[PDB]
Amino acid sequence: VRTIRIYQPGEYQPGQLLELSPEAGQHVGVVLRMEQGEQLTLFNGDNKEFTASIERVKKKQVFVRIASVLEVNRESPLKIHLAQAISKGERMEMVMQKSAELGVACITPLITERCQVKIDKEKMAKKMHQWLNIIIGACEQCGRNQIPELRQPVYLDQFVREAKEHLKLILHPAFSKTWRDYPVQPPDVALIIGPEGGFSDEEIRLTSGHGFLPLSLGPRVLRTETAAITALSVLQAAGGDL
Amino acid sequence: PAVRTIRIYQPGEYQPGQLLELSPEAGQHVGVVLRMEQGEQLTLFNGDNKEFTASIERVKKKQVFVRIASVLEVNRESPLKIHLAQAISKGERMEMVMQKSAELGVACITPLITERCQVKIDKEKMAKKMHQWLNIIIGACEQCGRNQIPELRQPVYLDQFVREAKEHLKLILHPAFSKTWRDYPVQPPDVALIIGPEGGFSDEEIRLTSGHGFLPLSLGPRVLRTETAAITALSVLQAAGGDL
Repeated sequence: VRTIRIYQPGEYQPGQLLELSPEAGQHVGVVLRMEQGEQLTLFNGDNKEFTASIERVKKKQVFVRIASVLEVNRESPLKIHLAQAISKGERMEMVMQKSAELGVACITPLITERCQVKIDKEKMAKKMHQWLNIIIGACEQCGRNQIPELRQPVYLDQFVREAKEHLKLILHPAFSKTWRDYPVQPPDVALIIGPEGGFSDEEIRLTSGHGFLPLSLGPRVLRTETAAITALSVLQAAGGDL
Repeated sequence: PAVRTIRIYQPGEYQPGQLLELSPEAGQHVGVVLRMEQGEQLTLFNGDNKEFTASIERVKKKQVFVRIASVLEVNRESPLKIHLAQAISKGERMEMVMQKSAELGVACITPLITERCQVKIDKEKMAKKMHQWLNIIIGACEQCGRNQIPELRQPVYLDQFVREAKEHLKLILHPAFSKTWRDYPVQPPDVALIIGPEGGFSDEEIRLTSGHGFLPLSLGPRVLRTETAAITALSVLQAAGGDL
């Protein structure tokens, strides 16, 4: 039967009593209605799985005893840094969930010329929190024991100037280049996915001038969220662990 | 800056200069949902890889009359014909699979009933789901540029599906003795792909699938949601043997 996986950051060790975070204790004690003696698999984000037993439960307050730890790595050797354009109507929540399932290593929300997002500092902080919770849930579900880094949103110019990945790709139709044209292999790859409206000529000159090379994915127009799934699948199959 | 032309599926054969009253469903979509006005352009397509450049000549309530200006043969189908058999699931996961598999160029889709599916659908509810799923596929072809509609097959149980499958390559997403895409001849003409429910397949089902030549495929060490698995598998298969 399926074990219960719970993300719980910290430096706890076998033998210790641990009080779960309010988020973990809400999940375990309130949502799942778990009781004394039941087993959990905690992971702290460092590719470790901790087997733990529930010692005491009071609503969201859950204390557990750490029994043992095992190194368990389900990360791809190809570390993909996805820069995903934020635009109104495009399903960023799906990208966050599925990119985590597909092993993405780092996610940067991206603001480009043709994105339609209206900037609000308070709205963005709430979205960033919701997206991080979605990523965490996806890691609980899919078995990843490291959480992808979710970086603060940046504009395209900052992203391309600062990218240090060894291969740098952008979903774009120029020259009809495919996976056959690239050596996709570890250590890493940066991937820019733009909004439905694409990139301006000036943005294309900027990305090309910083070493981003275009990647097409077939003759059919993919929704922004489908493009993320498809691009990560293709990259992981080509040079990662699919 | 350029706006992409709205695409609308209308069956039939048409000639330049003809006036077409859109079907009531398409007239509702164009006149009411999209609020399009006289003079605006549309690209109709007929499911047989023809695109009809048209303009709105008259909008009378929800009746939309369009003038066909020109016809162009345009095919955006993959040379690898994938037949996806997707196990039925709770919630609205199937609606997502219908939309995205169409975008990924799937040739044929069969809703699959297997032993470990979480759900049961009565016959009248299944008829409604099949109508809704066809409309999602048509909408996805309008969005993605396919001018041919994937075949949506009637739901069947796993034993019927494996008995009838005649595709040259037959794959099932299952971990036991799995191999990756690199170990299979993913190439035209066609491939049958079984995606089961989250709970997997019984030993007897695997005896049935393997006895009919379905070979086990893996897609990495992380457990994918069923809807993610469908779209990941289609992407990998289209890249390996199709037009990605």
